[PDB]
Amino acid sequence: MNIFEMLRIDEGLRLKIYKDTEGYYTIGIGHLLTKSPSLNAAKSELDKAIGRNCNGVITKDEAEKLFNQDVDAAVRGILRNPKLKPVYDSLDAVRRCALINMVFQMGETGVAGFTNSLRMLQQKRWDEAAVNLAKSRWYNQTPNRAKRVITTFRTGTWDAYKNL
Repeated sequence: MNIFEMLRIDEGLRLKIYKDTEGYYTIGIGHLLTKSPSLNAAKSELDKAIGRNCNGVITKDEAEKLFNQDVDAAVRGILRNPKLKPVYDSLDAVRRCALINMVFQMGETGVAGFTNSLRMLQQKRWDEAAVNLAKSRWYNQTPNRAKRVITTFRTGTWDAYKNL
């Protein structure tokens, strides 16, 4: 299993504009288009992103290209972030995937706000960090996905996804 397969399980694939769990306009593999309420603002961002008139719809290929960009940007974002980089560098390969997943869902800024949990991961206190991570709006709002990520940090294995 790898970061791409992981995220593909968590976000799904939709070729028509849709609303995400938070009500925002998204497309493809969890690609946020805008937090704006206008479907029109969404269709415009979409065409801007693809470089064609899409009329709210995209192909598989297009969805996958956006996905490649997004994963790349998530990684680069962690690497440039002074709060995130040290954590990432201290992690093994599987747990690295768990941090990337959080950044992709919630943005650099959002994850960087998990100060205490970040500290526990850095210290390799797996059980403690898992319990701390769960005390968040993130966990309460998307519990099944949060649990999968949390178990990934807890165990350092892909068990939570070997099901799926």
